[PDB]
Amino acid sequence: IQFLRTDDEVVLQCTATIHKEQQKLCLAAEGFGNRLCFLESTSNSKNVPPDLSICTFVLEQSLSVHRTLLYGHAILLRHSYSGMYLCCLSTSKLAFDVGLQEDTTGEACWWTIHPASKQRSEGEKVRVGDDLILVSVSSERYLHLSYGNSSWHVDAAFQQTLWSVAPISSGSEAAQGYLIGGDVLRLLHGHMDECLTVPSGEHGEEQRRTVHYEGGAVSVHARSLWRLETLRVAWSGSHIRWGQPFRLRHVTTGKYLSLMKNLLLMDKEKADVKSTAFAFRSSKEGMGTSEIKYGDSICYIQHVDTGLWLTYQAVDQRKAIMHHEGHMDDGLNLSRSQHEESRTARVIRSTVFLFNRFIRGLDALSKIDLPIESVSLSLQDLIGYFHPPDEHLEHEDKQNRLRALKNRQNLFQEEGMINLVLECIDRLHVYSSAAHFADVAGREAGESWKSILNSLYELLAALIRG
Ligand SMILES: [Cl-]
Repeated sequence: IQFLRTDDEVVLQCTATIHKEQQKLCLAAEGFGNRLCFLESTSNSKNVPPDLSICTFVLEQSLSVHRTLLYGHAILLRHSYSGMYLCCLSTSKLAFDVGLQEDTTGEACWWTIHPASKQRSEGEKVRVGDDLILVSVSSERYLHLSYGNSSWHVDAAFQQTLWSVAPISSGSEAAQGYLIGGDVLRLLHGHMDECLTVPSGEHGEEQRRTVHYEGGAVSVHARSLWRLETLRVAWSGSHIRWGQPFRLRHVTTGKYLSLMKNLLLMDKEKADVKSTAFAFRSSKEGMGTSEIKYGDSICYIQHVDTGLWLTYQAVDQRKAIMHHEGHMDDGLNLSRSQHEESRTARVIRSTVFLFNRFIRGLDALSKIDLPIESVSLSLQDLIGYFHPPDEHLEHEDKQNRLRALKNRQNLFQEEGMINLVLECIDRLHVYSSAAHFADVAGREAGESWKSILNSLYELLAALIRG
């Protein structure tokens, strides 16, 4: 019998009917270059890793119209992946869109939580696994599941939907300094000043699939970051314990470490459990108990189905391999990502995915998925992400912004983002004018041609300034 408290992380699931069968869908959002919520499916986890990291929300506040949630309370839900708040938007006949926004002033980001049956009443504690009803303070509409364009989406409507709150992590009970599921980290041979990583971004996607240990500067770059993802939905943000199975997702490429018997990163669609499940071991011989400490624990990675140890091949850069014995100095030292670099790494991966789409759509025009709107909003968010701190800020706020900015520029540059922006610009410069682009790509494309180009130049300037 457990209760929800503020600083708890949850996923919000509703039941939908797909292929004539009941399935649980998680509320999700991305937030980078798109604000609208969508639904993420949790099925076939034995063959395809669910993507919990976009579904995960933190119960930031809970107030009467760490504190225990009560029925009738208004709550503020921070999306973990982006840092923005779930809200009832003022766009969409009588439904509003639901999505993320930065600003929590006003009522739009607040939701009152209500019993699904007479089994609960106003002012009682909300239990883990009670079905909730959520109502928008600003619009009086329910957070709602709707069926539209042969597809399920989330809106705010005057029809109810029941949401289950699955507990993920309970921030009030995370031991600080310990490995928790969903964490973004680096895996180091401390004595060697080396970390687990993949080839740099001057290599093509295929080459980027191979895994090795590398010393020097890469230990502060995006491509050494991995997210540890447990096999569970409920309590997927618990303390990680020795021998507990997980997957390791490479943040920069979005791919999953897998055993073929070579090591190779795989698309989520090929990332089955026998081939991708690993565990930490302390030797080679609810939240639950905290057991693996950042910095201090020496960790050995084992492939679960084979029992083989993740190790290195001595140079006769050390390739990463699996072997039944490995090396006496295999032991991995774990280091937790800062929130800044982790977010920048993710932002880079969405940008590269979206801009590659845009480039392919441009190439297909000259020989369609051409996401003009998302590219427009991506670029405005990226320009905001590189905004110089306003001269009116306090000293410490300014210094802090400037340090973050240098880190953001460095991570972007090292992933090749300057060349990517330059390729977008070259593809757009093939057109003589906005009207010429419109003739080929449509009126809406033509009316964003100049604005997209100006934002790409502005972004480029931000990527190299002092
Ligand atoms: Cl990720």
